[PDB]
Amino acid sequence: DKPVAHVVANPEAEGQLQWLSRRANALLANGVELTDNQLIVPSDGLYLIYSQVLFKGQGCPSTHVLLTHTISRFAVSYQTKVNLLSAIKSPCQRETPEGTEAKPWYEPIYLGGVFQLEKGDRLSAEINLPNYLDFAESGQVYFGIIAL
Repeated sequence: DKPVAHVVANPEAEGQLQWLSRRANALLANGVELTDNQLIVPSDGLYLIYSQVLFKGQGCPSTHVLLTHTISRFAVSYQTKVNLLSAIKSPCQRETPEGTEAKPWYEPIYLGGVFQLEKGDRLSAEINLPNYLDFAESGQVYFGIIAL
């Protein structure tokens, strides 16, 4: 029936965001393809597209870190890549004051919305700092689409 996918990050693929369809509560059906880490839609139509990432770090260093998460559309007809959904997070305000012990921080980001796509359009869900991802628990990093 509906083109659909819900793929999850490979917890073994450290330092990258490699999507898997091949897990206990993942899905990829009805014409959606996972090719070169992108979700490929099988037909023109409206799609709900969504993704979550979770970042974890230890303490706050001198360089101010900004975490980004973006879902982008490579429109096959126009050979162009456009951002559909995006967000930014700052885990730290100032450096961990020296002498004080660094505590782990956690930052989730969720993105989701409805978009008109064309057959063969390629969707990517990417982050700027993949090593910062946390895969320690299932359900924390995912990427999905639903044809409406």
